[PDB]
Amino acid sequence: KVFGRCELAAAMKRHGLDNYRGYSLGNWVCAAKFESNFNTQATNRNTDGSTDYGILQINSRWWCNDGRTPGSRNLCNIPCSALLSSDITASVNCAKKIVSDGNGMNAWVAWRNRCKGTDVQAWIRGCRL
Ligand SMILES: [Cl-]
Ligand SMILES: [Cl-]
Ligand code: NA
Ligand code: NA
Repeated sequence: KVFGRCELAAAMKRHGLDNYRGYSLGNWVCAAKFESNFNTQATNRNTDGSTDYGILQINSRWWCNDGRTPGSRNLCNIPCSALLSSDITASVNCAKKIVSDGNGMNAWVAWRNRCKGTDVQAWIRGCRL
């Protein structure tokens, strides 16, 4: 599913991401835009052989099991395919674990390079939330 901007913002609010660990909703919407273009099906392979999955591009080395990333961990205890669903619950629950692991949203490269230090509230402007 390709979400609209305000549709995704509302879904992320419903799932508890607004101000989760101090990150306002616009940060999460901005990260999703640049990680996946709001597409739950997005996948991208990395040089080390791991793969990123879903709307927030969660990496199989650490967070999910895709059956082809040797020695990796499954810290969210889920198959990576679960992160491609039109229902964002599994992606959100896993992201909550990631953002709590000490490095905050700096774990998402696109957030650090394209959202951090910008007016992220613009990503939710105009939306009924
Ligand atoms: Cl959803
Ligand atoms: Cl933080
Ligand atoms: Na915001
Ligand atoms: Na893994």
